[PDB]
Amino acid sequence: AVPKIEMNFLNKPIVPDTTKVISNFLTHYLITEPVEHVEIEAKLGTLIDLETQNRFEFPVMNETILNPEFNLRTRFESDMTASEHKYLNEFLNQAFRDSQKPGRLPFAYKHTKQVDLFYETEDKIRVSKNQSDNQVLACVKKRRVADLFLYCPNDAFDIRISISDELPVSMPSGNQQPSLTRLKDRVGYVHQEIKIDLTKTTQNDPVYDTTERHELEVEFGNIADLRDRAQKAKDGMEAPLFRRVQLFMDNVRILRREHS
Amino acid sequence: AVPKIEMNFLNKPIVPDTTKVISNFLTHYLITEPVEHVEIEAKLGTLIDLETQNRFEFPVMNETILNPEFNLRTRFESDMTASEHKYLNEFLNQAFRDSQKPGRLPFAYKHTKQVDLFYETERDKIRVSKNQSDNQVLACVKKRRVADLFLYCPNDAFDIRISISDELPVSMPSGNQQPSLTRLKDRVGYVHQEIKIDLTKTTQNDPVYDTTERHELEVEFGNIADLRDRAQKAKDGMEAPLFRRVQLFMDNVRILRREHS
Repeated sequence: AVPKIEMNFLNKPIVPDTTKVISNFLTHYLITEPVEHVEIEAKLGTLIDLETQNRFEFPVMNETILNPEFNLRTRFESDMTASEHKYLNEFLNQAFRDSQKPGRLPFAYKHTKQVDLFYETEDKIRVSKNQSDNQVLACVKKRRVADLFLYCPNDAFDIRISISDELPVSMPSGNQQPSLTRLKDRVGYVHQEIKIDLTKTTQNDPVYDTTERHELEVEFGNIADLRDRAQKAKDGMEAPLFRRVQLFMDNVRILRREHS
Repeated sequence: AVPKIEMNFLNKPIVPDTTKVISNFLTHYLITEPVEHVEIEAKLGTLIDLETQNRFEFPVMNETILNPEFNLRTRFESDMTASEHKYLNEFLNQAFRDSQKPGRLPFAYKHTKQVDLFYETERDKIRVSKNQSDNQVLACVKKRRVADLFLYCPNDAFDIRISISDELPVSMPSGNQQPSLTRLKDRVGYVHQEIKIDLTKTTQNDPVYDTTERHELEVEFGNIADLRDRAQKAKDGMEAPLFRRVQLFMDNVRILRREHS
């Protein structure tokens, strides 16, 4: 009853620093100082050095989590070229098809075309409706809680891990006009309750030409369960939280590395 | 054949950046421009910023491999404290005893007590290694540093240096020539899955200053030929067997590095 290979001389699952740090990060805003309507999402983009106004440069060789004291010195563009976006789009569709094979855990697909309306308050209230029948999908007030920035010198994309609060508020008055209106094309892939959204947003302006920004983000689709796992981590047993984070971050790594 | 969970949405093994960088680093000195008589060793220690003259500090929150440009403005100290060495020694002994349990892959144990004599050449030194007991010559080599990878570890008490060396075997020095330096070297070696972990005490002397014995812990590849073969496959496309080996290597390095009182 002896194995062929052991993963280490302890024959134990070892967790890298990256996973532990992100795990403690989430646990702080899941259990320690709880966010009532939390939204955890990692976005692909470029990290910008505020001094050079170009992509952040650091003498490192691997995926690196910066200290929060560097957040004040950098900026994060959540944008992406149409070419990069399409390349990721095709890759994901291929992965989607392969997951339909026998023995695989299937991908879920959901394509939405919706309108975002922003209303002033008495910060803004965001209202989401379908472009087709104008039925209200959601009406929230989003608050930025905390951010974790990952510099990725080996890839074409850096990553921002954001924690937010989507406070559900009532529909604004029927006579108030939206401050801003933007169309959004959202291609959502779901695998193991982990969400992968390809978002395409057209922005109109009274002066500038219309621009269309491209985004990709990975999101936890089961907050209640992630909360439960993070609870145990706070208690003592932190294995299921580590695995969930590791799975989350590994999906992120795959997408990030996917560039022409 | 529906499983409960998958490692990722690709259902394929995903290798982190660190393993990939280190693998490429090894491949460059095993296949691309092969160092002859190569010795791959990773030492726990302390990365020193030459400017601050203290331990390197970085606004990062995880294991970080430095660019090469830093190697000329930082230095490394492989010497740790005796209490740290003892703490690691006891930890390895328990891991040793646990690996003998049924179902596990056994540790191997090897404790050597040797003497290192250093002679001059015309520029490095020639190292002659002999046992203390029978005073029999074990090795006679000219060692040359070739390349270094530095891993800053802000969460642990130890940093990591991965060095590549040319350990050229040479002729024994002239019998009537005396050693320039003489030091005793106690070594406790553990071997698991052909990965060598060596605890080392080295007592030394000095004409002027009172000196002490230093303490070191290093991790080394057992079968250097197998590491070459895997690296050859990786260069030819199939990188998986090299990755698993480097992963296993670094994981063992991780465990020891995180072991501190």
